[PDB]
Formats: sequence, structure tokens, C-alpha cells
Amino acid sequence: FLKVKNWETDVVLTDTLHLKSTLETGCTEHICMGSIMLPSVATKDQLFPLAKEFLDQYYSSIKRFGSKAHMDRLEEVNKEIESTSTYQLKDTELIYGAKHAWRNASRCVGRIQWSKLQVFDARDCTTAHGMFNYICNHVKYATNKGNLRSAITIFPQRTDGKHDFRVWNSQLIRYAGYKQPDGSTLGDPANVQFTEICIQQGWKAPRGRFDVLPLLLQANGNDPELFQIPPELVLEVPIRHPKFDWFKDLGLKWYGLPAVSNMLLEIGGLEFSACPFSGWYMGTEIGVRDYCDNSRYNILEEVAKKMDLDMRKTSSLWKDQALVEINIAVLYSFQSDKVTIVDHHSATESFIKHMENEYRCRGGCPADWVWIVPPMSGSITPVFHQEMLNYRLTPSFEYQPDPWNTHVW
Ligand code: HEM
Ligand SMILES: N=C(Nc1ccc(CCNCc2cccc(NC(=N)c3ccoc3)c2)cc1)c1ccoc1
Ligand SMILES: C[C@H](O)[C@H](O)[C@H]1CNc2nc(N)[nH]c(=O)c2N1
Ligand SMILES: OC[C@@H](O)[C@H](O)[C@@H](O)CO
Ligand SMILES: [Zn+2]
Repeated sequence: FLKVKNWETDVVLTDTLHLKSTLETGCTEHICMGSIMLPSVATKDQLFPLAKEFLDQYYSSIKRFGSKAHMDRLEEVNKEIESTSTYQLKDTELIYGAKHAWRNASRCVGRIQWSKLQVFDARDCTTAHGMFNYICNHVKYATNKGNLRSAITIFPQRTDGKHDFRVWNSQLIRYAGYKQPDGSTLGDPANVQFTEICIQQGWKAPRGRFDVLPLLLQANGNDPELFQIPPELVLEVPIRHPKFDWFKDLGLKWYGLPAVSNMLLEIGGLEFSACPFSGWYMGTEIGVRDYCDNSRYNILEEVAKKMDLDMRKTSSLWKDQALVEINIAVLYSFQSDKVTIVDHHSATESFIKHMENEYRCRGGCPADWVWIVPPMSGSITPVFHQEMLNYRLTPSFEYQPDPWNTHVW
């Protein structure tokens, strides 16, 4: 029965949800691994407790725990796991599982929206083209002409493991990254390997900074296939500043729709290796990390230059000064174009309120401070002063290796 405190408001919450936790954290009694980035085929013995646990909280959530349809469903799944050494979720159990995987995502600050999630059952898909068709429909729906809506598209579950549905892209919409003969990098340096994996598979690269990558779609373990998202479905914001007319000359833009496609969804012991999910951006992922990480677009050099800043000393804070202007520009551009976006002040305040609800109606809220606190202006947002317990609940989104490190080609 643990206690978390907010040191800006003295609000105290009591966490009992963590008792339901199950998986490992990495930490021990004598070492904390809270800042480690990455934290690290089935059998049927393993599968039933995972189905039981899941199906018990599912009927419990609709106020029908332990009774008739519950006992039937437990027996039903028990029998199918005997017969098949796997089983299939109902439409309603898939929707509950997906929403709760997001609800348990301790690194996600946007979880006040967890129940407002559109689930697309793509479990009847069989080919890369079908995957292409489902993904285009996801993009179109979730983008909603800028009025973004959250959605997940769920492809068939892992069975043996040699037949695995995978989206090889990191995000459905990501900009390309090309190295140059002179060592430097054009575009997004994060994606340079994947960009070349597509060029390998015959992609024809326009070789600019902001080239929307093609999709590489792997279906039932077969080789992955290239598909170009129709450009009309890829909504993009050109980045301008509401003071600096020279900011347009920077020629920056970003896509409106963040849609993660390399994660693994775990529902009731079942594994969905292809499950692209989308919401909207917090401003700082673009303005701070994408634009200003040294390993990414790294534009602080070229913005402070145009801001006429003393760049010879670190202590002039020219970096910080240009970081803020870059983020005023992302927000202003997105809002002027009516493309849903949230600022780190609005999102972290909403997450405090979300935490309030989760301790009220659930007994806790797993939360990773290292990831929840925004990468700029940490302590002027309310989550900096919020103590948070981190623990792993299920259903969950897990990391998974990149398919080209593992696919017997
Ligand atoms: C609705 C608007 C949403 C906002 C504003 C939001 C915001 C964020 C941000 C800023 C991060 C940190 C990302 C990073 O620094 O790499 C994050 C992480 C995450 N989000 Fe949310 N998100 C939203 C929707 C969703 C949805 C719809 C899902 C799943 C259905 C989701 C699942 C996750 C997961 C699993 C992580 C952790 C990823 C990792 O550990 O690498 N989020 N979110
Ligand atoms: N793997 C490396 N780093 C690395 C880098 C990043 C990550 C995780 C990044 N998740 C992207 C992500 C995940 C979840 C949400 C968002 N955003 C959203 N708003 C959003 C997207 C969908 O709904 C809301 C964005 C994990 C590892 C690496 C290896 C070598 O060098 C670097
Ligand atoms: C080393 C550290 O764990 C790593 O840099 C983390 C820090 N916090 C983060 N927080 C978010 N939201 N996203 C990130 O990628 C990271 N990176
Ligand atoms: O939206 C996520 C952003 O693309 C970055 O945070 C990357 O994780 C690497 O900088
Ligand atoms: Zn720890």
C-alpha cells in the first residue's frame, strides 16, 4: 500500500494497483535501473493463466465477474487452448485488451484518452497488400482532415513465430534518412538503415530532407513488400513562426500523424507483432527531440544563427533560447492549420488529472517519470513535482526486435 506525493501541491495518492502487477522492472532492492532505455514461441501451460487473468478482469470491468457467461468463456478458452494450443479473442475482448494496453503504458503521458480509441480488427488479413489496405484506411480515419482521432489496427497474432505479421517501418509515416559521400546525413539520421533497407528492396528515393518513406509490410512471415502511401493521405504541416518571418525560409515541415508500428501488443498471453497505433503529437517530440537531438535533425545551429545569438559560449544559453522558439513554431503551425496537437504544459497537466482518476477509480497509475517529464522546461510542468510508481501491468505494449535482425529471409 504505497504512497506517491506531489511536491508542488502536497496532494497524496495511495497506490494499491501495483499489487496486481506481474512482470519484472529490472530494478532490485539494491539497484535502480529506472533510466535504462530498453528493459530486458510459447507453450499452452503458460497460456491459460494469462487468458484466465485477462478474462477475469474483462468480465469484471463490465460488471459480470465470475458468473455464467464468465464461466462459459473461461471453459470455452480453456478448451480451445487444449485443442489448438492458442485461442481467439472476441471483438469486445480485443477492444478491451487494446485500450488497456494503452492504459497500462507507463511511458505515455497522453493516457487521459485511453478509452477513446478506435480499434480496427485486421485479424482476417493474409497478404502485404491487405496490410497496405488496412494501413491506408487507418491513416485516413485517424487523420480525419487534421482533427486527429486515436486508432489501432491489429493484425493476426503470432502463432508458430515463423509466420509473423510485421510492419518493418518504425512509424507508418516517417521521413527518410540518407548518408552522403562526405559523411554528413540528409533527412532524418534516425532512419538511415531502414531507408537503405527500402532502397535495397528497390525503392526509388527522391533524396530530400522530408521524403515520406514507403511502407515495408511483412505478412504471414513472407518477405516484406514495398507500398507508397497515397500522398493525399499524408497530412503535413509546414513550420512557420508567429514572429520570425525568416522561420519559413528554414523550410521545415512535419507530418501530422504519429503512428507507431514496430511495437508488440500483448492481450491475454497472445502476441500481436503488427499493431500500428496512432494518436497526436505533443509539441516537444517534434520541436525538441526530432528537430534538436544531435543524432536527429539538429537544427539549433541553424536557428540561433538566424536569431543572431552569441554562440561562442555555452553559458549564453543560445541553445535554450532557440529551443523555445522552435517549439513556439511547431505549436503555432499545427494549430493554425487545424491539426490536433498538444503542448507539454497542457499534456502534463492533463496527465496529473489522469493520475487522479486512475487512483480514484482504479487504485493507481503506472508511470515512468524518466519518460513522462517533457524534454524541455521539466520543472515548470506539474509532472516534474509528481512522484510516480512504475510497474508493469498487462495487457501491454512491448518492445520487439527489428524484423530484419531476425527474419529468416
Ligand atoms: C492520444 C494522444 C497521445 C499522446 C499526446 C501521446 C503522447 C506520448 C508521448 C510524448 C510519448 C513519449 C514518446 C517518446 O518520447 O518516444 C508516448 C509514449 C507512448 N505512447 Fe502515447 N500518446 C498518445 C497516444 C497513444 C496511443 C493511442 C497509444 C497506444 C494505443 C500510445 C501508447 C504509447 C506507448 C506504448 C508509449 C511508450 C513507447 C515507448 O516506450 O517507446 N500512446 N506517448
Ligand atoms: N532504438 C533506438 N532508440 C530508440 C528511440 C526511440 C524509441 C521509442 C520511440 N517511440 C516512438 C513513439 C512511441 C509512442 C508514441 C510516440 N509519439 C506519439 N505522440 C504517438 C504515437 C502514436 O500515438 C501517440 C512516439 C526506442 C528506441 C536506437 C538504436 C540506436 O540508436 C538509437
Ligand atoms: C537514458 C534515458 O533513459 C533515455 O535518454 C530516455 C530519457 N527519457 C525519455 N523520455 C521520453 N519521453 N522519450 C525518450 O526517448 C527518452 N529517452
Ligand atoms: O516522437 C518521438 C521522436 O521521434 C523522438 O523522441 C525519437 O524517439 C528520437 O529522438
Ligand atoms: Zn528503480
